This record gives sequence, structure tokens and C-alpha cells, in this order.
Amino acid sequence: MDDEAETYKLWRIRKTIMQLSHDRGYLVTQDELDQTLEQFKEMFGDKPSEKRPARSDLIVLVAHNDDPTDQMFVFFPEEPKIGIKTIKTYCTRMQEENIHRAIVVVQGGMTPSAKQSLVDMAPKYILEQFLESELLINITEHELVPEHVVMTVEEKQELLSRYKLKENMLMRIQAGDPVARYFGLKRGQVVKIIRSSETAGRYISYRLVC
DNA sequence: AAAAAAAAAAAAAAAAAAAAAAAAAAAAAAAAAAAAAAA
Repeated sequence: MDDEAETYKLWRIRKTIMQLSHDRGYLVTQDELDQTLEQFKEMFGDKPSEKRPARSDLIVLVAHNDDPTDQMFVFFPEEPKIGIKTIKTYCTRMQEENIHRAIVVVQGGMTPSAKQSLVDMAPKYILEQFLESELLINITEHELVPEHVVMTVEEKQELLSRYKLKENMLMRIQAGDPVARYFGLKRGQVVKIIRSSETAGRYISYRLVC
């Protein structure tokens, strides 16, 4: 019962990770998005107890459409509580592969010293983290979550020039928001929210990531 | 007839329920530094 449930939750977490990577604009093929449970069992195995697949076997390397040298690692550590040793191992892998972006799918949580390592390591390499329970649901597919589109600096500048706005006068969204963590939004970006309206059909609002 | 002690009148004085945020204390795992055993 452990092997089948573990394979099912690993397949669901991998599907959510690949949908998250496709929503961020990274190069993801259609068969990876439409990968079934039986396809996952054929490709990676179905017995997670005897390392089929291993937790280090499910590492996901993905690249961006516009800039092919901007890539993401997705790590799947097997330890439930993550120390500084595995974080340092992943960081050394990031220097020796020259990649600035990675997401660590932790199981239980992280030590606060490792969180401080993520904080002060941040403006050279971005090292995000995600719980396993948070990645069992694609948040953007919920009926209460409208469409979120990340904007470039040109669209933000055009918005502030058109509406005569300053950046502090806009609405705000926290950096710890599940949608902002899903899209990987850093501080200063502006997210465009397109929602359905019952009086005008649809409505576009703008929020500043703080 | 002048001086002193006790009694009474006049004047100042002090004596209810709910809910959220912040502070605190025991605990508890983690991580860096110091001492000991062995090759």
C-alpha cells in the first residue's frame, strides 16, 4: 500500500511541477503535461521502496523558451527535515552546472538555518522551496482563482504611464501568496489579474508583489 | 485685681462578555566549537 500510494503522489507532484514550469514560460513538451499514471509507471518504475524510481532520479531540468541558458532545477530530496548539508550539495550542483534557479520539493519542512541560507544566498541564485502537501493541488485550476499573468517591466511602465500611477498606490499581493509562490514572483513585479464579472463580463486588475 | 488651666467654637484636611495582539517560559531540534581515541 505504501508503494502504490507513493507512486501516485509522486506522479501527481511531478505533474503539478511540470504544469508550474509550463505556466512560468519554461519549455515543457505536451506529453510531459499529459503524462498518465501508467506512463509514469512505465518511464520511472512503480516501486519507490526499492529505488524505482529513486527520489534523486526524479530531478527535473527545464529550460526557458526565450533564453535557452536560463534553466530551472527541480530537486526531490528524500529527507523529511532538510538541513544545510543537502542545501549545500544542491548549491554546489548549481555552481558546477551554472544554473541560477531551482525548486526544492521538501516533504516535511526545513530548518530555519536552511531558510536563512536561502535568504542570504538569494541574489546570486534563486532557491525556492515547496512542501509536498502544497504541490498535490494545482492552485490556478481552482474555480476561485482567476487568471494571473506576470508582466514585464515594459508593460508595468506602460501601465503606470497610462493610469498616471505610482507603484505604492497600486493594490498589493504578498510574496508568500500561494499564487505568487506558484509563479515565482519576486518583489517589485506587477501581476495582472483577469477575472470574470457579473456586471461587465470580465475585469482586469493589477497588483504589486510586496 | 491680674495670671493660668480646661472646655467649647472655628478653620483646614483627606478619605460583564468576547476577541485579538503582545509578552513570556519551557522545550526541542540544529549547528558550530572544543576535547578525546586511534592509526
